[PDB]
Amino acid sequence: RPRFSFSIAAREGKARTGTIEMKRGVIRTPAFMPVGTAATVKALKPETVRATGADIILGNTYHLMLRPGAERIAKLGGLHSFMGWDRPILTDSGGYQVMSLSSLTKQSEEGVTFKSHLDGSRHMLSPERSIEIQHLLGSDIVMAFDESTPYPATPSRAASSMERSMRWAKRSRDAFDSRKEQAENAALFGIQQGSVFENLRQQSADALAEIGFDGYAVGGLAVGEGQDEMFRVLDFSVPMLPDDKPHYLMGVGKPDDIVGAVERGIDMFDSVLPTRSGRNGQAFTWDGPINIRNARFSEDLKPLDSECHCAVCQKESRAYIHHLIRAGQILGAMLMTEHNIAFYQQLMQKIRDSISEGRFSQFAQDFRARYFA
Amino acid sequence: RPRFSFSIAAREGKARTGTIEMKRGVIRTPAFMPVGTAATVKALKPETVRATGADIILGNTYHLMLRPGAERIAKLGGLHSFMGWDRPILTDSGGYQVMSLSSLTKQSEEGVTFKSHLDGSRHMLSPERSIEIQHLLGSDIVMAFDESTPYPATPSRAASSMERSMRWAKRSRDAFDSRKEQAENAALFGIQQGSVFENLRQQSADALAEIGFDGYAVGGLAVGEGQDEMFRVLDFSVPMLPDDKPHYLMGVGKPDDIVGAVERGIDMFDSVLPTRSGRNGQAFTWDGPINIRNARFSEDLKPLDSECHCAVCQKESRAYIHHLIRAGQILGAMLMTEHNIAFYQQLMQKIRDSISEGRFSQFAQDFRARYFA
Ligand SMILES: [Cl-]
Ligand SMILES: [Cl-]
Ligand SMILES: [Cl-]
Ligand SMILES: [Cl-]
Ligand SMILES: [Zn+2]
Ligand SMILES: [Zn+2]
Repeated sequence: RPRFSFSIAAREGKARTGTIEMKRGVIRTPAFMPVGTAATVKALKPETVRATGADIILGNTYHLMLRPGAERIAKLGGLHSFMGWDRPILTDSGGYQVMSLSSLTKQSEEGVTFKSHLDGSRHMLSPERSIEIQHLLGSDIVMAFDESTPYPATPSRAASSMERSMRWAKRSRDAFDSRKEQAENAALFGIQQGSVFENLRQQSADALAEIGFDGYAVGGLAVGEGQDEMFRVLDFSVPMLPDDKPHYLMGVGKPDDIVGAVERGIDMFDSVLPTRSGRNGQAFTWDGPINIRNARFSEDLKPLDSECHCAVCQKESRAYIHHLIRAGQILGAMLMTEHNIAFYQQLMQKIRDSISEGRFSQFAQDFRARYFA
Repeated sequence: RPRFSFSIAAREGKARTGTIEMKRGVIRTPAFMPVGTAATVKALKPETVRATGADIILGNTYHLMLRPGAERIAKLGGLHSFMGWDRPILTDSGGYQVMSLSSLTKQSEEGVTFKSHLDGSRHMLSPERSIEIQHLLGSDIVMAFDESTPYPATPSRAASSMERSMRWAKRSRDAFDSRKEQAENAALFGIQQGSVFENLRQQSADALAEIGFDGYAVGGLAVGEGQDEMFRVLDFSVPMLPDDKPHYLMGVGKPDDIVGAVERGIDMFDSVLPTRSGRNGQAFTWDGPINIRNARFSEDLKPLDSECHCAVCQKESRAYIHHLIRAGQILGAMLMTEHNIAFYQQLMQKIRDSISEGRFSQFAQDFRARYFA
């Protein structure tokens, strides 16, 4: 296989379906990428994650740089060998989780220094160090290091952070290219910033296209703005990105947000929602989410979802899973998580099939009517 | 298959190997029965437990009567259907965990009343109610309800509790026999008591044989007496039991205790040790137990054990499992538990094979030399 080849097989309005071919495997798009390094609640073997239909998983640079450490992972043969997943891995840059999880931070044009939320040890990230860490992990899709823009943001702060992010995108590009092994075997995605401002989104897209990336993420969304606003921003933002490269919506999200984002040209998604939901008792179904802890499920012998093809729905009852989750059993979290991740993959498959067949608009309508009935 | 048929295929000294045929399947003896209802740390699907080699699992009446409740389980089709295990299940009587886990207790000749350690709700167990609950669960091997003897015990208290236990054994026998569906489809085991006193052990064995049971447990051991004393008690106690029925050592235990107990005529074992050990970081190996949390394993790419045939040892490194357990990940507990349960099954298989081949004495010697090297 090639290092990277994105091919669009079919289109419907702004929606696209196709494939990304990489050395470690093919990724079907639109794609959902489950998190493979979720704190505390990692509950599935790699074979199980693959069985749900996932083509690629996401690794968190921030968590991995703290435990077990990036240099250690490299010594042990890289992240694929370490965790036992041989297909593509996308790594985030670490920047977002520094801002959201670390205890103290000092930000500058060079990068950020921070204290671990685990033991208060001191660490550093910069465009160069982030790219280096993602190299040590051996990830297949590397994210450029950017500076987060909180929500809401003033026009001035949105502009400043977008501008810094574009300077950092060039630094990321150069760091990636200067490492032969990484440049020849991995891909690099840039991240569009600009908050809710169309002019800043345009400047960011133009800067990123001038530098040139293998894919383009829409950053700065799913940070509390609400679906209406997120959709409004996607409406103008996605068409600014190169049409012939994948479009990645970071941190999204809920099933309806995914459907609407595909309607607006997005090809790739990640979110902790399905994995985190599991242990907390939330199961996704075609008739909307349910909370399995609710007493109404205590004697319900039906599967979590009536149509779901997953191994959990083939074998396990709502009543048993209700009991396991109530009783604080590890197995309850395992079953909920396997189902939720599988549900998301079945959603993506239905999206892909409907675009290929020219009936995605109808699917989106039918999906919403039932999911929110 | 028959309701119950124990057949001894080979012997070596006091050790025996054979099979128990029951309606739901065959159990190879000597057998280890993993707990299927362990509080909080249940971390394996039934298919995985079966894959380790387990022929039968143990269910805890005390836990199940509190959550989800015995009547509820019966309404949902019985414990096999509820939890998804279609092979034999042995249930304990509930009596031991009442004494060890419940907050307040009132004991009498009729039984025991107690408060749940979960919510202080009031509950009751008696020979009749225990047998009824085990019927509602639908277990295949039902344990008679007895009265626990703490360690150490005075001769008078050991005698009193043994005598009450024998009265309760007759009540258990009669309750079991009076329930047609249970009597025709399940088996009933009696429990020998008498603490460390040979004369009381003899009286207990005689009383149990007069009543007649499908199998005989040696109760009152593994309660803090130490291996030397446990072995001394087994030396005289096991030969008092009917030779042609299975001998079950409740709550044992460590690998060397299991080997020594087989040398003394024991056919069946249960212990939470392998399952509890997992999340706490203890892995059993042929070279003795290790604690995977130890820093020495952080870069160790070898499997937990060099010869273990389990799926964990085929795929996973010590370094990864070390990381998962340190990081508090559910998957770490899953992997440790699968390996430990599989290790125990491989131990039992080696014991069975060695008895069949007349080389169990040699196996026991070789096992100990390596395990304690
Ligand atoms: Cl602001
Ligand atoms: Cl419950
Ligand atoms: Cl006493
Ligand atoms: Cl670690
Ligand atoms: Zn499902
Ligand atoms: Zn193993």
